Amino acid sequence: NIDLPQGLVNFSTQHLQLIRFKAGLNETVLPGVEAIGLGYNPFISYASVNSGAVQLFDWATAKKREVPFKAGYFVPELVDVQQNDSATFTNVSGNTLSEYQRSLATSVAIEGRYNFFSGSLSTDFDSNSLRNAENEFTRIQQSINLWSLRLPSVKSLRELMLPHMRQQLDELNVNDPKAISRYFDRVGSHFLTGIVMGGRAILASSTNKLRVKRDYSVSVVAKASYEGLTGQLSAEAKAKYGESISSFTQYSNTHQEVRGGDGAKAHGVFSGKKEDFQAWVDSVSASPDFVDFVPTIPMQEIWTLCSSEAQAEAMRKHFDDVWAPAQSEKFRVKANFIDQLVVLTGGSSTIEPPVGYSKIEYDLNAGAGGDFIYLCYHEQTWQADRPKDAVTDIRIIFNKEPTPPGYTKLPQDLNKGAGGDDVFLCYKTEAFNTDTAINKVTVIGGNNADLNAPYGYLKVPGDLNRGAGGNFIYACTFVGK
Ligand SMILES: [Mg+2]
Repeated sequence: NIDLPQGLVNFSTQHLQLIRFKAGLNETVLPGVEAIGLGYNPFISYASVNSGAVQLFDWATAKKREVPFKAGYFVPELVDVQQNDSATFTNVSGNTLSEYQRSLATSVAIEGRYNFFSGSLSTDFDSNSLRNAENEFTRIQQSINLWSLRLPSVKSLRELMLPHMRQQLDELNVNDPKAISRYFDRVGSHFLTGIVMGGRAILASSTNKLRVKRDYSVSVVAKASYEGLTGQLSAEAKAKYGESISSFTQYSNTHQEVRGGDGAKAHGVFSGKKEDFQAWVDSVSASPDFVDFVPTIPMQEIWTLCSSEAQAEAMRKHFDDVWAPAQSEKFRVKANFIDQLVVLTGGSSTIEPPVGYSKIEYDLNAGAGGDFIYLCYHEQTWQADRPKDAVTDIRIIFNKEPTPPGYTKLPQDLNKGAGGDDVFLCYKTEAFNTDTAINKVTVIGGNNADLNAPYGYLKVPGDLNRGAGGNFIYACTFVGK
């Protein structure tokens, strides 16, 4: 029997009817033509029209041809239309946030080493989850495809442009870096060329990779959980994946999104009785929306519509050197790290350290008598200024060994008054480095000297009950990497 993650559906509608009205498109023009040729900022969202969006092309007056599979509807002759009446998955995952960002950015064919769909991070996932180095990330999208539209990058495209949009591009003052930035901000660095109309259901999840069942990959487990929530798991998938799904829900935070179809049936797609999902699916036909990309040609660079080589190269250069790095930097998010440790001592387990500090919940005199003692950490957020120093190493010293150079030494005795050796935690900090900064510290205890380290952690040598009895006790560290 299976625990499924609970949430509220976020239903999105795009503004397509209003975009069509603005373009003056006839109702015989296939749904989706209004989105082809839209100026696009590829940083903001995954396969969403930004409310900004300006059409470059005059599809109202362009020559049309009938859609063969949909009698009575028309598409510009230049636009290829492919029927695709199917349900497919567009799944992205990463073992780390940066790996998830790469995997998102490269889920479609867009050139440049940037955080391309990372504006989605602020709604797909939550702040604390994004910055927890214990977490991996999945985005499961089931697309309810009806058709796709493709605009091939043909030499005749400038001619199809709205005259005012063509003039605006041609008169861009490309000696002025601020004008080029503004043009990218207000019309786009790209334009849409390969879009899928229909519906989508999305489950975006942050999962504790150090605690979830590892029989299967998080992508597989996340997809099985999605299928659970929508009533689409077979009896065999339930038997095989049920335990994994339960673990997933115990160790994940999930976000539910629906687009396309009837908004009144959207809440309910994740109920999951199959009939509830299916009633939403069956509504997609009557209200398609832009939901996914044609992966091979999602969009073209806007300077391909420049008349001249000189203007195109000034715009490409500005993109790579100024505008895109500025955009991509708004989504550079690194995990919280530890920058300071204190020790707390007291007469019970409910003692609390001072305000910035959280207890590792293991009495460092466990089984040995004496005070309740807790190692406590301060979590620091990463900021591209400076940032600050990360704890990179912990070293336990005993009795009268000298503080190693230059470690800080916490002067409280991790054996007080349980007897035994005098035990002292030391640590060093260095300039923040992703390869080095300790994200998490824990403490383990056991009845034998050589304990199992928590998955992903390293044990710090030095028993924190050394010379007393009780348990063997070690600090352990985790570097997300
Ligand atoms: Mg102790």
